[PDB]
Amino acid sequence: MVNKVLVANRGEIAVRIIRACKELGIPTVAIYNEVESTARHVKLADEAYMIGTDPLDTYLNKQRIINLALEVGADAIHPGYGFLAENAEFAKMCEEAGITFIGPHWKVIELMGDKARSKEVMKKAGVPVVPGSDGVLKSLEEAKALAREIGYPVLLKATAGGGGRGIRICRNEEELVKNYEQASREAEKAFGRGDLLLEKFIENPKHIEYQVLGDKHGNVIHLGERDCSIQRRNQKLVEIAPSLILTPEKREYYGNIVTKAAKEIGYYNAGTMEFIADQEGNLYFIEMNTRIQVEHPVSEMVTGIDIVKWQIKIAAGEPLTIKQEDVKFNGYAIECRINAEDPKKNFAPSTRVIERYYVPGGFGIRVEHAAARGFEVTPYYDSMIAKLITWAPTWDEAVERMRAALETYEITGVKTTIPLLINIMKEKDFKAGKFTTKYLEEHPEVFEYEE
Amino acid sequence: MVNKVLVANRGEIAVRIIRACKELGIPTVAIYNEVESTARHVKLADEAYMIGTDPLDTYLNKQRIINLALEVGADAIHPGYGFLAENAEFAKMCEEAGITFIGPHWKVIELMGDKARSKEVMKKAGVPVVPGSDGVLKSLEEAKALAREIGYPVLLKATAGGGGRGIRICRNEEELVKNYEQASREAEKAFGRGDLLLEKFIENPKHIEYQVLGDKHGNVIHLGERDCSIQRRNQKLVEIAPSLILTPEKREYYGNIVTKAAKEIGYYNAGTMEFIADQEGNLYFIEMNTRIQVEHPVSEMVTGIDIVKWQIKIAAGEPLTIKQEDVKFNGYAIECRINAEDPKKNFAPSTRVIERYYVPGGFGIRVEHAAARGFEVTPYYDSMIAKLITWAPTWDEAVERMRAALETYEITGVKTTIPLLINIMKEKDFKAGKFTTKYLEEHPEVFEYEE
Repeated sequence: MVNKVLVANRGEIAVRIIRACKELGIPTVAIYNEVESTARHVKLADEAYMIGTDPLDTYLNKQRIINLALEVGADAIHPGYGFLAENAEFAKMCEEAGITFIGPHWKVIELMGDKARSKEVMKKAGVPVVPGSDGVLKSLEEAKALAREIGYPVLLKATAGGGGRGIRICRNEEELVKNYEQASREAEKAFGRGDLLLEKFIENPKHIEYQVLGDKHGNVIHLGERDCSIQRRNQKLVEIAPSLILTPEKREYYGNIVTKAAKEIGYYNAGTMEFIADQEGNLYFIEMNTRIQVEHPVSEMVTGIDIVKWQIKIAAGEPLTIKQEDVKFNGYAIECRINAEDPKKNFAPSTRVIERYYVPGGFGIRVEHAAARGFEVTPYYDSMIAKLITWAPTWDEAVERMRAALETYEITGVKTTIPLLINIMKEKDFKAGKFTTKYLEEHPEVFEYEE
Repeated sequence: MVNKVLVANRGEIAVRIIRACKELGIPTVAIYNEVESTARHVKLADEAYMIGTDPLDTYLNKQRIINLALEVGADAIHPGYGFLAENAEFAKMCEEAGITFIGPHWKVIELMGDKARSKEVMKKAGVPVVPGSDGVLKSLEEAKALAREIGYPVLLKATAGGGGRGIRICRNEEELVKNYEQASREAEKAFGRGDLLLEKFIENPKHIEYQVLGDKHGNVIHLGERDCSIQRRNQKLVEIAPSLILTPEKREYYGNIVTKAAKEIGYYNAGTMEFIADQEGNLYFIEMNTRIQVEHPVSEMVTGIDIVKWQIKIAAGEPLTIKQEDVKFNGYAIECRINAEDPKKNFAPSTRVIERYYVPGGFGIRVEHAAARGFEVTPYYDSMIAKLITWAPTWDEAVERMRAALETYEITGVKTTIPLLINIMKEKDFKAGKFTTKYLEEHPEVFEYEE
């Protein structure tokens, strides 16, 4: 039941959610801290309340938020991403209070919140995971036999005792033997067990993730994958959809594995299953975000499906009227994160105020933001200013569209990632579609720019 | 031959053209008057020159512009719309100077510039026009016979002598007889001929227009129609694509008539054939704009074809690699003109400066603009601030998307058409898809708003 939606978030995502609601004709309620009394979502909402005793408490106080919703007759809550989005407890409290939490079941959020345990659940559901030892290694002979079937290179690491805890890469059996002896040697001197584990080494991995969407009636579909390999400090900077490594047959092969596993755990509403891909295009499950994804727009661009609006319809009890066969993938979409940070000083945040601000627009261009002149980047929340997304029929056209949009995006008063992004779009390998999670490290040249 | 493009325009269209060029990797050259030294296109162009002795002379001085292009090695000129866009002379001068005019042949621009004569050319090409008398009426008997075959109501009007020149509506033969006698009576008293003409009366007409696009190799296709009935002072305010009155079969029927006629006159590059439609959906040709259309974006949204980029590729001599059968129409797109004007005081322009300015964005939202804080509306050019376009699978969803976007579009410092637009989106008939060129006159209620 959804008649009034309280957005338990802020920034660009709060705006995204509010727009979906306005389109559905659903009144909205915004919350905020005094430090953002002039924020965009506050102005766009039908109702808006300043709550909290500190910037973070505003969005993390479970009971106050539930009480407010109840106070103003808001029978549904959209957590967006981050904050209380994947808080199984909050989701449970909402249910008990009669409020519709716009997301998966709290039990599912709980299950998936346990990364090691969820990996076991997914594995048993038929989802591929990185192969390795079934617990501690029994001996060197077992390690040598295990390595042969999973294939080199492999990783050896001690998980107990006072011996060295650094991971050891073994590229052939000789290295394995030497690393195993050195490791057990260090454990003995510390009078204990090393509890050595072995795992397949997925080198120069790509971050490939699948978008999941299901209604509360058993229909669960996937909206293809996204390649979010280009990060820094594990912080995403550029994302694309679909990926360039999966063929249509493999896209569906992993896609069906994804939806089969999702159905098995009773998952509904929006979700993302994150994998790591090797040079050959093989995927291995890592974890699942049980919430809307920051980079969801690229998938929307190539499938033409409004994910956030569907989140609300599904939470309302509506049936997902899209069959897997109806999910098509047209062209490519790229998303660049426009953050107030200095990539040269290792992305330190520019907590200042935006002066000049011009947003690019045109054919194939989409902008997700809450900024304008006066926009301020406080030290309390993320440094995101906007999310620029471009769509085109082919990879190279999408790259050129993005660069052209970035080159016309004026922002002053703060340093941003725009110069960096522009260089990436011009970089030889990225243009050729060649990149892994270590792309930036491998291209220090993209950080060289007038400034 | 196109290696460097000089944009002989300004405002939002100059930005649109520059973006297309940047995407193609073509350097650009901008021109401007001192009064707009901080305009957007000036900043976005690779080269920019302040020229002219007055605001209009900047864009209308044919020889100075040709000379500059030659001076900086610009072998192509894009006129955008308005100004020198449909100046057959300028187009001719460009050719003679060895510059590629991005538009149809100058002879074609000349031909079509003669509205009465072009209507005769199109008629002979098989294009339907409003039926009427073949010159002056010979007698009352001929008028009565002519009216029966073209169908009532009809229009009678004197075109010579010192008699009354007002048009006379005749809804049946009796009215025709009485109007004919009164008209000839007035002519006799003035000692001369009335040169009475009769024409079919297309009452409560819709403005339906077809988008044309052809290469210099004989392939000419149409990109469907647009309904631009919602105007004021004949000034467009809201445009949609495709229209709601034509069925797919009629869409193609008129479409093929359009492309057949276009090919017959040797038309290439972008063009628009404007018609008026009656209550039954029958079209009658009025005139043709031999240039890019202001409202071209809605057609781009529903066909997925980049018209401006194609203008450049075609001018370069490239073949239009799109067959008519490949032209599909998906969903609906609406475009609202955000102008600095007061609709309550009969759209008087607000020649001031924009203070707060927030551009909406999201799924299905496109913005064409050159504005930002500081943007100024001088009294020399149009009052357009931006063009907001929304796309959705169905008519009602597109309407709601537009209203939601408009409600989130903040602009202060000047009065705009936003409040007016919002009311139209909420209006019962517009929502139902019922509207003609006299929509505003028939709905004074949309002008009632807080202010």
